[PDB]
Order: sequence, then structure tokens, then C-alpha cells
Amino acid sequence: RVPARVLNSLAHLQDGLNIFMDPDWRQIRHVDDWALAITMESAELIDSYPWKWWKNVKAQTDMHNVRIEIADILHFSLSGEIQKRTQDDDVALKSLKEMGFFCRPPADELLELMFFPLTEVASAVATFRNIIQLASIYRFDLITKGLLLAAQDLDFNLVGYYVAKYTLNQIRQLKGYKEGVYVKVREGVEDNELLHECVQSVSVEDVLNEGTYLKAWEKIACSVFDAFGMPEEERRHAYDWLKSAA
Amino acid sequence: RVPARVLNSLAHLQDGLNIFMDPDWRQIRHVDDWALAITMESAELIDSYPWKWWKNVKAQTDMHNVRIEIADILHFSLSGEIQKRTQDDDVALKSLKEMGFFCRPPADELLELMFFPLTEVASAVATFRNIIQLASIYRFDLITKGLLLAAQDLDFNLVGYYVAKYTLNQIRQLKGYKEGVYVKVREGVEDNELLHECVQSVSVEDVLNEGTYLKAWEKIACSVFDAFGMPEEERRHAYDWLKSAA
Repeated sequence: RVPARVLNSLAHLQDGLNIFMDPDWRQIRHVDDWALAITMESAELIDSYPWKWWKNVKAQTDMHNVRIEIADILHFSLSGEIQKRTQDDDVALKSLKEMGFFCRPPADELLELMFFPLTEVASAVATFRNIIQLASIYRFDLITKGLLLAAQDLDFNLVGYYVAKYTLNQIRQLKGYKEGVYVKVREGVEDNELLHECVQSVSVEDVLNEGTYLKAWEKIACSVFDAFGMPEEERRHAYDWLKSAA
Repeated sequence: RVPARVLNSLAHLQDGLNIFMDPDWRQIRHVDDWALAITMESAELIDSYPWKWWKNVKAQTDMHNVRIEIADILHFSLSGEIQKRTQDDDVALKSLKEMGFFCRPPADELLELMFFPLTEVASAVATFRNIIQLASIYRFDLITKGLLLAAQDLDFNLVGYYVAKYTLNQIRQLKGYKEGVYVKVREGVEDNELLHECVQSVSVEDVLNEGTYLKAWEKIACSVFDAFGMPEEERRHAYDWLKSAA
């Protein structure tokens, strides 16, 4: 599974995303903001599933949607992890467990909170109710980990996709992007599909490897940049940010 | 505020609503179902408010919507209270409070969880995050009470509206309603407006009075029935249900 420093790099990428919008975000934002947002996004995930026991059911859950909704929550989860280290524990979460206030489907501390496969409603409902509970006690680190475990249940390269997405945003941050100077070499192809083709160029193994993940991330980033028309000079700040230690 | 037996009668009305759909609901449904539904409806309430700190804000929250969304949650809250007494405590909730896992807005055990006025975003967000937390520990009784306190902050006669709504559903349960035999004496007027005019015929005080609330409820029910074309014979089962002891 995911080594601590991959997690730290992921949070560092999120820091950069937040900083572009608000360089002082760590001073303005609070741990309750992230907890709220994970709650609201978790609610929207659960809502893709036919949870209403009183509604007749036409079609099954759209798992493509569940995958991106997991990704949407990861941003807020990473943000809360960083916020939580700006000084906003384990004897608590076990006592919350023995009080019985994490749920389970009907008839590492994390793995009794996560229920698979996510393709089945009761298991997704319990899992994401538990993410909401986790948020509520500021355990952003367990949420982040649970989301990755969840992506893995859905054969979804979350880390890869997150990196691709990180780098599309660096392109969209520049004025050249809105001005139409930087264009897709392959016109018409949607964004989600160019990104997926960019994430395809490396393995899941490659983006999690404790030794050399940074190589694989840079290969994803280089792909996105190539596909979306970012010239060489404008890529350096994103590459340097990528390569920072944590 | 609201006496215990008004609360019990309200839950008894909900029992009847649930029974029409599923007479065996107390055996099939579980405490986690109600907790989930209160969570999902609370999330939709919060979503009427401009909580996204990163979105620019056009228009203020539509409080008419907040009022009905409080009512929507009350159904699930009452249902969970009943379910919780079908055998699915206070030394826990205080320890949850001292662990710090109910929230508050930035810079009776219930009243430090509820924040007013609900017209202001931070106060509504904290309040309804706390309802979600309450749900999560099966404190359906405190949720019910909090919802009433919340209706009171919004000058909303929740009990009145709930009763009106209870009785419109008794009419809609009959085949005559779908067959078009029972019609509004005042054609065209929307449902929500005929109900409000029905709730207007009694005071808030009247529907909470420990001594004589049942009189006032029956006056609301009689109004709704009159307005919606229910003939006398078909009203007896709803009146008898209304009048049951708890």
C-alpha cells in the first residue's frame, strides 16, 4: 500500500493548489472547513447510490462517478491533514469504536471501518458514513488512507489521476491557457480522457514506490504538459514543487 | 417549549405514516437507516446555504426552503426515536462533548449544540453538523428537540405544519384521492398554501399545550379535511389515530 512519504508529497501538492487561490490559506481556513467539505462531498457520493429504501430502483450506481467523487474528497482530506498539523487522539478513536459509533453493514485501525466491495450499496453506505465520522473527529489521515483503499477496491489509480489533475491545473493557472495560446494537440478530446491516457503511461506500482515515485509522477506531469501545450519554460515551477521533500 | 407527551404523539403520528407504507416497518428498518437519512437531509439543508468559502455569493439563503427541509428531517428523526425504543447513553454524550467532537461557529445538554440565528451561515452550519453528529450516536430525541428549537428560531409552526401534513396524507391514502373524487374546494391553490391557511386557524401555543393540544390538532385536521374534500365517514380512522395515548 501507500508509504508515508507518498502521502506527504500528495499533501504537498494540495498545499500548492490551495496556495494559488489563497497563499495565506493555512491562516484563514480551519479544520472545521475541511471536515464540513468532506461531509458534504461524502453525502454527494452516497447519493449516487440507491440508498433510499422506499424508492424503486431503475439503474445501478454509476461507478465512474463514484471514482471521481472519491477524488473530489481527497483534495479536502489532504487539506485537512495539512491544517491539522498547523496545530488544530488514538486513545479517543478506539473508545469511539467501543462506544459503537462507527457503523457497519447489516447481517489499520481503519480496516474495520472500510467495507468492500463498493459496488454494493450497504458496503458503500457504511464506508462513507464512516468517512463522515472520521471527518467529524479530524482524522483526515485515516480518511486519506481510506480513500486510497477505496480507489483500490474500484481498480482506480487515484494517485496517478491526482497527479495528472495537479498538473492540468498548473497549465490552467497561466494566462496563456485562458488566452488560448496553450492548446490540446488533439482537439476535441475531452479533458478526463486526455488525463486518463496520461495516467496510462505509468503503472500503479510506479506511482506508489517509496524509492522512485517522484520519477513516475514527473512522467505523468510531462505527459499532461505535452498533451495540453505547455512549453518547456513554464513547466519548471511545477516540477520543482513536485520534487520538494517532506 | 414542547412537553414530552406532545413529542410522543408526534412520534405516534409518524408511526402511522410509516405503517401505511409498511405495516412491519419496525421489524425491517433499523436505527442506521434513520441515522443515514437524517445525515443526507441535513446535508441537503446545509447545501441551501452558501457554505463554500471559495464561491462568490449572489443571493442569500432561501429560508422558506430551510423551513421545509427542517420538516423533512423531522419525519426521519421521529422514526428513529420509535426505532430506538424497539431496543436498538448520557454518560457517553457528555464525554463526546469533552472530547470536543461537537462543533461550534468560529470566533438542555442540547443548547450548547444549537446556534442561532439560523439566518446566519456559520450558525446554521454548526447546528446541522451537530444534528449529523447526534444522528450518528442515535440521539434521535435530541434531534427532534433541536429541530423544534430551530423551527422556533425561524418563526415556523413545525408541529402545526406536521399535523396538517399528516392529515393531507390520510386523504391521499384513499383511492378516492387518486380517482379525483375528493377535490380541493378552492381549485388551483397549491397544496403548501392550503395547508398554511389550515395551520393559521390555531396558535402555536394551542398545538403545544400539554392539556389540550389534541383539540388544536383535531382543529387543524378538520380544516385540512374540509379544504381537500374528505367526507365525514373517511375521517374517523385518522381522528382515532390522533387521539391515541402514549
